Amino acid sequence: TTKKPHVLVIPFPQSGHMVPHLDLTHQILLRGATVTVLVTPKNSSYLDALRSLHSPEHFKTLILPFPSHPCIPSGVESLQQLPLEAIVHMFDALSRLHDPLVDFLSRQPPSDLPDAILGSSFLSPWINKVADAFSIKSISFLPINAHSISVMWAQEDRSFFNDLETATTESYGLVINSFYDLEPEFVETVKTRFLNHHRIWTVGPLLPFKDRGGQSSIPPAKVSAWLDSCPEDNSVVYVGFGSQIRLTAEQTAALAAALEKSSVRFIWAVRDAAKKPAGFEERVKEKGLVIRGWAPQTMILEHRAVGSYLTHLGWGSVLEGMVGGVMLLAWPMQADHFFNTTLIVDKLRAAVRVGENRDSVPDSDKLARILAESAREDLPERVTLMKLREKAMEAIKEGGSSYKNLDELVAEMCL
Ligand SMILES: C[C@@H]1O[C@H](OP(=O)(O)OP(=O)(O)OC[C@H]2O[C@@H](n3ccc(=O)[nH]c3=O)[C@H](O)[C@@H]2O)[C@H](O)[C@H](O)[C@H]1O
Repeated sequence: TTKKPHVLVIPFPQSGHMVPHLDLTHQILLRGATVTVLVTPKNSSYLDALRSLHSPEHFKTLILPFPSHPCIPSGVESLQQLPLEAIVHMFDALSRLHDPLVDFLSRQPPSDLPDAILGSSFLSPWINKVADAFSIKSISFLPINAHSISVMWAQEDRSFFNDLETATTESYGLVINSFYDLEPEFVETVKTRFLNHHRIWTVGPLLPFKDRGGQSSIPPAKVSAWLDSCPEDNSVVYVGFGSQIRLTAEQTAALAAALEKSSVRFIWAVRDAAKKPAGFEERVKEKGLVIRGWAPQTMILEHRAVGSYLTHLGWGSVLEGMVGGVMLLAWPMQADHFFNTTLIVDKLRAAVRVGENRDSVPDSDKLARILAESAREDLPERVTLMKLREKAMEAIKEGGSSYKNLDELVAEMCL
């Protein structure tokens, strides 16, 4: 027969990581693999959708209690509810899942041991140590692209990413969610300088099965019949900074001001904070919608009359926006956002920058016009992205770099 692997998938508890890592899980599942996903109890919900699409004989779940940590609020097991800077304790806590794992693996029949660990590069320090102790390959996953990795791995003071970055190099291979064509210069730069076994797979855009992680807040059918009933096929601008960002009130008043002034129709996705409003306008400006909480981002970005997306330029959002066929309006604020701006905005001329810093407040008047003119397909920033979508969308069709790379990956997992 054509032997397929048993993969022990270990995502990182955070939307940017968890969401594509399951998309990557479903992709290797489809190549006839067998997966065991390891999550803490509050994170078992994100596997439901994935479970309804595979046999209990091909898809397995290991659940371990979240190791408690003094700096993390009780009952929180996912970083998206926390300040991105809190990630430093999330690393610490999760690293104590090392011992429960070894007991599970040691008491597992010699047969059923996984062929490979497809874990988060953020957990690679201890996942590698577990991987070595059973002679299992530790392939690393990252939601960011080869460009960001090169800038980041090469830092002198890394700082607290050091151990995970250098442990990622000591891995078997690396899987990242972009494509070769997008950044060939850097895929090679990572493959030779920063991968001691010189194996990297580009498998993106990882687009989703069947929704995504996890449940929106205004019901998506109320959303979809807001869209079908707005007039022109490319004239709604969706505003959302993903899951990790929440903006200060001064900027909200400025961002809301541009929207009132811009005369364009829009959806705005505001989020929550945890540690343990604009003023009046929700019904002053129809249309129109203000989804608080968590929103149907991909249903919105692929809807017909959504032509512009104002974002932090997170990498998942870059790929969601690109697939969606929508102009990117970039406002970097932290994390890989600037490296994304250097590549997409500066280098490839595929997004218009509309904000500068984590602290910026924009000219209410300037932002309103960039917002009005942003949806029209003429702009050389939109078409350069519509070209890239052409390259991305066919790099994931059969014979594409990413279709092949996933094949070659599932295979090499068995060796
Ligand atoms: C580069 C990565 O950026 C990250 O932040 P974030 O979660 O925004 O990542 P995205 O790439 O935007 O993707 C996150 C995913 O949340 C989705 N979403 C969000 C809000 C909502 O209301 N509805 C949704 O569907 C969105 O569609 C996306 O799936 C992290 O700093 C990470 O460390 C970094 O490497």
